[PDB]
Amino acid sequence: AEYSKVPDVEGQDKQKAIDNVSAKSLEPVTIGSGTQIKAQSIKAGNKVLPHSKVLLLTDGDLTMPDMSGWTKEDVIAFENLTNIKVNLKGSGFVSHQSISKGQKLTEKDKIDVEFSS
Amino acid sequence: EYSKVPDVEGQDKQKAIDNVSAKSLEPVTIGSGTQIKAQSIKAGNKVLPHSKVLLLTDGDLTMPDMSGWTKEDVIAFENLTNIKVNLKGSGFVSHQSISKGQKLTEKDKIDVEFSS
Repeated sequence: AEYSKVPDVEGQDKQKAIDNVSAKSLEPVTIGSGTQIKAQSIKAGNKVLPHSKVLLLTDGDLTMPDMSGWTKEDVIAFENLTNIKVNLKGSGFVSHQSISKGQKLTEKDKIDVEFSS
Repeated sequence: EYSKVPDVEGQDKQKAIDNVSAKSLEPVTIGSGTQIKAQSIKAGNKVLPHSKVLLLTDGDLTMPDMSGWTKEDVIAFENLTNIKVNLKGSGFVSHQSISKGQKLTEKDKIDVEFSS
């Protein structure tokens, strides 16, 4: 397998989903303070580059991840997964986010991220 | 109702266009060549019907018409061409700093702005 095939982890408890994504040589990133996975950012069965991120939305409250070092593709994945609009400033890797990691998000929220080399 | 992206890398440009359209997807070609060099989505992946598959041709890189594109489409263009795009706003593309058809080189930079 040159590409990693993304596993189906929707409906799994949070830690099981983390373990299952990591076992496919992918990087799981969880979003929210819940205990089960509600949605994943890449469709199960699709193939992606190894060690790329798979965003996992938990049930319960949506909370802000640490986007440090993310790519534009990672951030837009967050936008599409959560329906929270993000402004991307510049190019490169995320060097700043307007909402600190851990904060509960209300969908009335908006996010500004800055990229740098 | 997902569609499976076909493998059109290396195909004749028109054949690739026809093959992507036959999967209910929107092919968008980038460049003025006659053979496909790269596609923006991995062949075999399931995507929403009528979503765009960007197709880089050989020959010269040239600017597509991005009007109405989503941010995801524009980021796909940046990754496919290695031309940095600055994305201003959210929604659908309403302006691009380089007119459609113009030859591009990787020392070009593109500003794109969005609206609802």
